Amino acid sequence: MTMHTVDCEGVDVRYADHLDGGGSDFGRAYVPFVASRFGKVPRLLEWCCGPAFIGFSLLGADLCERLELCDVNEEAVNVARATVAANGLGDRVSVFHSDCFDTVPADRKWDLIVGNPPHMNVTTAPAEHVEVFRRIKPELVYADKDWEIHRRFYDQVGDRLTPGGSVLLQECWAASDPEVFRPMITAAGLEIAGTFPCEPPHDLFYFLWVRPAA
Ligand SMILES: Nc1ncnc2c1ncn2[C@@H]1O[C@H](CSCC[C@H](N)C(=O)O)[C@@H](O)[C@H]1O
Repeated sequence: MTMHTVDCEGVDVRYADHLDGGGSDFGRAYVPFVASRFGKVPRLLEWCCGPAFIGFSLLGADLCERLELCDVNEEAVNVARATVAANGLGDRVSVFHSDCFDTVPADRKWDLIVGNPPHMNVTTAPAEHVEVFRRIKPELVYADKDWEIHRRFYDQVGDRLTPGGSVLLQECWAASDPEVFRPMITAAGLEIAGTFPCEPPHDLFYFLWVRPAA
């Protein structure tokens, strides 16, 4: 109910706790990594954006010319727009309410697609895991039962990438590893170009660099 702000690379990002997925903490890993391995990209998209701590920080550090944001939760889309307006970022940001890419403008393609998705397949996750989040966080924040959100995403993302565009997801060692996603990446016509464990103090997390296969 109450709106807070947290500075994400100069952007005052508006959020509510129950929409917070950790992007203002371990999502901070994104700026140094993207700045070393990609430099500034013209068109960046943050999937599963929520309040877009990650996106706004990439924008705020001048790692993208345009930043676009999309999430399935309409409350997330609206809090994200609020942040656009309160930071005067209207000319450089677009927010889309969509389940993965189902209702994202059909023309839209990106050079880099980042994202802090629901991290855990609650079907197979350890009991101790699921219970820690069932009592703390809305199910939309953490739960990808049978990895189905991931599967729709990877199946759709091929046609959403500009020539030479890549995907760079931030995942959780506790709930997955690269091999878990390899079959759905290969099926979709993509490949794992790299796995980069995040450095301390976010080494619970790793980046997955995916891109269309040869
Ligand atoms: N099918 C789907 N399509 C788009 N977004 C989805 C989705 N399923 C879940 N999400 C969103 O994905 C986010 C994962 S939690 C991550 C929140 C935010 N990016 C942060 O770093 O804090 C949630 O906001 C959830 O609403």
